[PDB]
Amino acid sequence: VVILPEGTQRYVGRDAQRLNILAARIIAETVRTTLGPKGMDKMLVDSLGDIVVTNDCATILDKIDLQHPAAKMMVEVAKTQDKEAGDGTTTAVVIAGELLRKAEELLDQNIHPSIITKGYALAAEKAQEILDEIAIRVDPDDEETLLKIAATSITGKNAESHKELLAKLAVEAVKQVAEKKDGKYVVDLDNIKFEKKAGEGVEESELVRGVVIDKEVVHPRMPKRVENAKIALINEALEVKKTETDAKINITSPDQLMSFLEQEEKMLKDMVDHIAQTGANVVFVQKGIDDLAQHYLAKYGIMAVRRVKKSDMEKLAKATGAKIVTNVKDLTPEDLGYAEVVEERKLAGENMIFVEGCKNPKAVTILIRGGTEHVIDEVERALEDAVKVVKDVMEDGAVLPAGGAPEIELAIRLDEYAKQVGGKEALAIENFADALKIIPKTLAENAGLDTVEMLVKVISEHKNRGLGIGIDVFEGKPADMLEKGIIEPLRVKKQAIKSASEAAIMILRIDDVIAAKA
Amino acid sequence: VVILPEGTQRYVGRDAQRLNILAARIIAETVRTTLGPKGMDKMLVDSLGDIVVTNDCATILDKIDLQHPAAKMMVEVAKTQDKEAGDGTTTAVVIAGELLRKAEELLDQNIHPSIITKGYALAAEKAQEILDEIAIRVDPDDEETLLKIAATSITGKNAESHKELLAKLAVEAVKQVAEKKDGKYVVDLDNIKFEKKAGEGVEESELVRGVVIDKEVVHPRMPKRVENAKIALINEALEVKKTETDAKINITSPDQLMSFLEQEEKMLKDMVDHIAQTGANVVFVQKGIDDLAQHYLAKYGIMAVRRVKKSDMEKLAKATGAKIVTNVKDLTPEDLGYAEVVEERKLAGENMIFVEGCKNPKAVTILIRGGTEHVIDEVERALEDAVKVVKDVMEDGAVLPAGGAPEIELAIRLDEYAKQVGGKEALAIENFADALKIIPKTLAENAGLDTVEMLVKVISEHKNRGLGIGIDVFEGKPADMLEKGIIEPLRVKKQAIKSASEAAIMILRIDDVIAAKA
Amino acid sequence: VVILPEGTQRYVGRDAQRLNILAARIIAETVRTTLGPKGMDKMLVDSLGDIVVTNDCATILDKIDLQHPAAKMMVEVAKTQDKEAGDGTTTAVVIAGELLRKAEELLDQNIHPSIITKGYALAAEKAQEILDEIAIRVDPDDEETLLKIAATSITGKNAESHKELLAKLAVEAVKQVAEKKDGKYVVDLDNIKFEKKAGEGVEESELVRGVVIDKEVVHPRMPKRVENAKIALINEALEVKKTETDAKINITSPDQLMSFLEQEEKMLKDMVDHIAQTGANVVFVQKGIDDLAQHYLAKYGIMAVRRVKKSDMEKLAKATGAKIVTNVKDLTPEDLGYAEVVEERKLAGENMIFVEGCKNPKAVTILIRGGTEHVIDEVERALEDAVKVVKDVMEDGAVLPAGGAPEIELAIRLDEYAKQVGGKEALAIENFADALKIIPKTLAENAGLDTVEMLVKVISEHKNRGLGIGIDVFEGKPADMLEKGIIEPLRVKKQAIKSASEAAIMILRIDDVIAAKA
Ligand SMILES: Nc1ncnc2c1ncn2[C@@H]1O[C@H](COP(=O)(O)OP(=O)(O)NP(=O)(O)O)[C@@H](O)[C@H]1O
Ligand SMILES: Nc1ncnc2c1ncn2[C@@H]1O[C@H](COP(=O)(O)OP(=O)(O)NP(=O)(O)O)[C@@H](O)[C@H]1O
Ligand SMILES: Nc1ncnc2c1ncn2[C@@H]1O[C@H](COP(=O)(O)OP(=O)(O)NP(=O)(O)O)[C@@H](O)[C@H]1O
Ligand SMILES: [Mg+2]
Ligand SMILES: [Mg+2]
Ligand SMILES: [Mg+2]
Repeated sequence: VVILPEGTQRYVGRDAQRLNILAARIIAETVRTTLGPKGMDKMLVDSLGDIVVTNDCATILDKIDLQHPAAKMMVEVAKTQDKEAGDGTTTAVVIAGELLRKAEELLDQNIHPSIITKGYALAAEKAQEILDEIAIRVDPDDEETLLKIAATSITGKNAESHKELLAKLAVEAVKQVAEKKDGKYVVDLDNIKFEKKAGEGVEESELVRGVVIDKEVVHPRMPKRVENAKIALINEALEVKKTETDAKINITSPDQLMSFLEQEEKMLKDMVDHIAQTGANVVFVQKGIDDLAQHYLAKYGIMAVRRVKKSDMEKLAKATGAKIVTNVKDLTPEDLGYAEVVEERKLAGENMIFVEGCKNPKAVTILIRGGTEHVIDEVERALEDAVKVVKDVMEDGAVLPAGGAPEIELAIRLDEYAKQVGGKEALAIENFADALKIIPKTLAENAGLDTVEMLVKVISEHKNRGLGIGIDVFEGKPADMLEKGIIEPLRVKKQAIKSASEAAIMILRIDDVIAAKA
Repeated sequence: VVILPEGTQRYVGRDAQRLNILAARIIAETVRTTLGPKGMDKMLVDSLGDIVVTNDCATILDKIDLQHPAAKMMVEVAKTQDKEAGDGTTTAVVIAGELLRKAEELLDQNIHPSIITKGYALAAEKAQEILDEIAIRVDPDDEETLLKIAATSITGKNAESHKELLAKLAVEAVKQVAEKKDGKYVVDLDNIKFEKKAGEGVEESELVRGVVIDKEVVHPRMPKRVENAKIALINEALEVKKTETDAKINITSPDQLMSFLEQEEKMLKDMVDHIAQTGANVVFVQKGIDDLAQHYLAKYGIMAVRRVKKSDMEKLAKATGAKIVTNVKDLTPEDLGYAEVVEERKLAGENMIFVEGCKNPKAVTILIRGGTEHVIDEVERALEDAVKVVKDVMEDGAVLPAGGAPEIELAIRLDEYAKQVGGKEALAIENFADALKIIPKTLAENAGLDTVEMLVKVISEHKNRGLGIGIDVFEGKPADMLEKGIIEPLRVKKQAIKSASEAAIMILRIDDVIAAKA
Repeated sequence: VVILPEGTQRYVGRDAQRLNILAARIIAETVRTTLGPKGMDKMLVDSLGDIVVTNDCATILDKIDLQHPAAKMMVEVAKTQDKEAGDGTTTAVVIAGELLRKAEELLDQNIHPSIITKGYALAAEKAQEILDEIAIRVDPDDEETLLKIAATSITGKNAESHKELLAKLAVEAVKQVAEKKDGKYVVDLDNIKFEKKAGEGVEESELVRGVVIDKEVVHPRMPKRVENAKIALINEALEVKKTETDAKINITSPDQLMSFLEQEEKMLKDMVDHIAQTGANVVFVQKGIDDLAQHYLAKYGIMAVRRVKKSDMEKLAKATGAKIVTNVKDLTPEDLGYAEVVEERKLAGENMIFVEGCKNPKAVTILIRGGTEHVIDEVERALEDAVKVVKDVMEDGAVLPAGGAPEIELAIRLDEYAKQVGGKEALAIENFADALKIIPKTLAENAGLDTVEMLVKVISEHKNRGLGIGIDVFEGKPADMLEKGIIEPLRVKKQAIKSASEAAIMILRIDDVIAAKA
């Protein structure tokens, strides 16, 4: 009896489970090869022919056009991990897939999914308690640890050769814009701008304690450089203003043609004279600037830029100290900001404006250079992560060893926790624990090392030497990650397990898939 | 389990590396035949049937409709190299492709791409140190070296027959518009205009110390030639102005029909009278010029040109010393510029205006002639490179011998550097050094010389006589490029190695290619 | 000008070389994964849905539907290798592919193909002289070495589990049918029959010193088992004979209807009576046997089999000592053969005839058993190889160590030979030598070992300890293959290099490929 439209696909019971799990596993296997120091990159070409080259799991899954529903669900794991902690997007997806693979073994044994799910929930919740406890507490602004955090992040990506420079830029940027409420830091990454310009190489990238704007000085006669600049920030256009209410001039005599023309000329001139009277010698206008206004600005020796993006206006205010004024007439000297140097320079033959040497900038700019556009897009992505993990640590004065040390610590301990729980739930908890080993395993795998042996050695050494013991993919053997300065934010592991877990549990609870005809 | 949409193609591991490297190598092989004094040209015809004949690598790769993603990535190397240094766009692409070719040998040897990549990064960085060290520091404005620089880039092109003249024009143009701030020059290429008219031959090309504009004198009665011109630059249109605010005339008596008409006439006449009264005998207006105004301008014996391009207005300001005035009302004698001669002349039966004999022009024009439009376009491309390299040396102040000399030096030193690094990384540094040899090799190949023997002889002589030893494709033997005066800017090699190596490394880290169905 | 038909595709020079070499390398790369103890198998499915699962390179290349000509040429290397020596089909293909790869490096260096080809031919001729010299002369029938040769051949294939048994069977079979003319053995493999029957396991396979035939006793009343059998072999049908010349009985009286009828009965009965009178109790007839004849054979207590295959008749003759007679009338007791037992037995419910316990059989049978038809076929393939290499050693009393030891010995000596030759030819010889290393290389690769390291260690150990040092893919380290008993026939290496060198040189000579539209 026709219930569903023709074309509808339906999978139930083990079929639905097998399909969903295999799809999540394949997605995970697909990105696991990007994991770690020896992890490699992917080239993604969309339907329009646009090209993306990354190592970033979140970027990869967001780009490829996935069909299977379960595979789509995995994308959400990478996305949420990316928004919360920056790093660990590959880790969260890979663990989620392994979690599902280990669970099907129990499903094949006929253990009820509610049992597997209960076990996984207990293990995930226990894992958070363990992470909070083993986490190494540190000074939120300790520069050395911060640098280590950032450097660890910038490894296994094609800009690692400059990890020292890049890490240094990321840490300075975050600490500079970090807001200390009382004893805890808060960081708004919207205050750190990334400006990219192909040319030169990655080595030439730098941190500008101010703002770099992709704009030109509006008029040729205006100064191209201003030493101790007094910056004015106007968001209203420097043009003849018109009332909000409809209005029209009704002319009844010839002399009015000139009187109204002259009145508009005076209004334009007054605005500029007013700006000049504050002492400002540099002005950023968010809207346009009438030619007449430009001429007067130039006549006054004032450097002006029009059509400045709102977000840039805000960064300019935070960097220079100037206050954005809506109406030119409200502009006062107390509204002016400061910059050691404001100058129009060319990068790759393209004029740009630098606002540098600001006092205590609340907004900052990292100028990225590189031999090619693709290379520069990938450096920005590497910096986006570096900056997030540094932020993680400044807001959570906690870190963990890297190199799979944490997941090993969790596997050992969770396996012990399973024993105190007992029964079928214990089975699930042991599998959850075993699942966490894909990290060390894949780290070794991507490095071409014998995975079975590396595991035996690392777990054994870890049991003997403690928390910091992880895998050194370069030397191909266990090592103390803490001593090696190979660390990551506590938040990366915490969010990774939360997203991986709740998603695995959700997929494991599905025993019916009903898909309409596309 | 259908994960990716049908029609999606994917290549992984060795297959990915193999396909990406082959595509890049083929692009390099395609352009390497244009390299050097004996390099040949390409004829590119697009979908619409437009024809481009050139020796320029950037242009060639820009025009070709490339399909493969890796090939597309090779276009960026050429583009960045072009924006930053002008010359060496072919060199950068050829090195990139060879770098990849040498790397695949290590990949086939099973050496991890992470190691090859690190080795390549070490070599690239070391290469920059070496280049900075062997670079020959020169006088930023030394005419003789600047001339050798220009003449060197011009060789191997369609206009080489006239390299002497063309090198002279390029050098003179840059020197003239060059700005000294503090022992260091800065050059804005936008101040050098290229105007081209088919007719005569390339030999008739010249440098105009002012501006050449493709415009006519607006009114038949105006002077076609003005001696010691007093030039006025106005951007507002010479016409009845209207308020920004909506306005309309409400006529209530017949006398107003004439009074309002006479007021608009008076307004036009006043604008012209005001211009005349400043003493200006030549006026360039960015916008339009009303017929009545043209008439009064003609009555005053004032030559006028309308709808002048903004960039041209700016070049006129810089060359004549005139100040662009927005409103006629603000024009004054102090805004007027000077030109020994302003005249309308016909080139190949087409009217143009020459503003020549300017005092100390800050903007200049190279008038290009040629027996064909295609010839002239290519001569322009040759001049663009020449002006850029001349700029490189004035801004920087370092040159290098040419003829493959810098790359031989590099190969020789990187080989030793390899030895001090040792290990699998040294193997990669060695291959990187070997790759740099495609330059001398292709310089010889394009010349029809025996590549294997030329390389042996050049490398040997270079080890004996030093840095200046490179290949002489005319004499067909090693030679001191420095003695011959065959030099190139330091910036060319530095950028070429940076873009070539970062692109190669990036391509090398790809082990997964996923392309959607177009 | 249209010279070639539309649809025709052509590649010249570098392009032809690149395409041909790439196609041959890919093919080699496809089969190298089957090489050695850790090599795996392929499942081949044709268009008809027929399945072939094997490890045998010759079979793989034969069953796959190759398109590229260069790839098809590689098939011949495997086929010729297989026909002449049995084992080493993968080795030959893999070397040819590697040779072409190393050659392209020289082509890219602009070394003329005739020179590369010259060096390769010299290296290959030298290799044969080296193999003849280092070859270990052994006793043609030394069961000990023969057993090692067979066992070494069988490993690396499913059914290696039973290598001890299978090697034993292969050796006993060859030793038995071998004909010694004078210290020199000659073996005709057609004297060793392979009979396959699914059921039981590979372990139940056995050697029958006689013949097994897929046939039944023609008459139910005949004996199903005969102790000391006196075997008669007749190829003429036991039916009423007709003249070659057309003939027809012209009946003119009623009594002739019975007389001619009774005459044919008598002719038939006489044939049988004659067979019985010789003493024969077992009879194999190549053609048919009329029911009346069957009836009388049964009455006589004689077991008979009709429609016996010609090839089986020859095997029964050589095995039992019987002589095949054309006409029954020519049969004499001296023509009868002997078998300790001749019996019809059911295998997997199917009737078969066993002729076992023959005196000194010159034809023998290896009965293959296994739990699946596919297992059975792959076992037969393993036995075909095992039997061929045993044959190689008995005809050529010479062996070599395995584990890549031979190619390592050649690579070392050929590298020195190169220095003696010098010039560009030395470049090709050195490359030929280096190419031989893929054997040791992929042997290790398929084992998951670190290629670069294994090579360094084996070449080093080989230089210190000598000829027998190869790679022990099990212990994962260099070892003396001679001490380990891991050896191969001299003929394998000899033919491998001959076929691989001549093919490589042929492909390398191609600089123009012209293919018509199908
Ligand atoms: N020097 C190192 N040695 C060993 N392991 C390291 C090192 N640096 C980082 N790691 C580990 O490598 C993993 C990070 O790899 P990575 O490829 O960046 O993926 P991810 O962080 O999981 N996701 P994402 O960065 O968001 O794409 C973590 O498990 C780290 O602890
Ligand atoms: N007289 C000369 N003798 C020998 N080599 C020369 C000479 N003049 C130039 N070269 C070399 O030729 C190369 C420049 O060739 P060219 O065809 O202009 O390509 P490119 O500079 O690499 N790229 P592009 O200029 O951007 O099109 C450089 O490697 C020079 O060192
Ligand atoms: N125990 C062993 N240890 C190491 N190498 C071995 C061992 N046994 C055999 N070999 C080597 O493995 C190779 C044979 O592998 P195999 O997969 O049978 O391919 P092949 O003989 O080249 N061709 P085919 O005709 O398909 O069998 C030879 O180079 C042997 O010397
Ligand atoms: Mg990361
Ligand atoms: Mg050039
Ligand atoms: Mg074999």
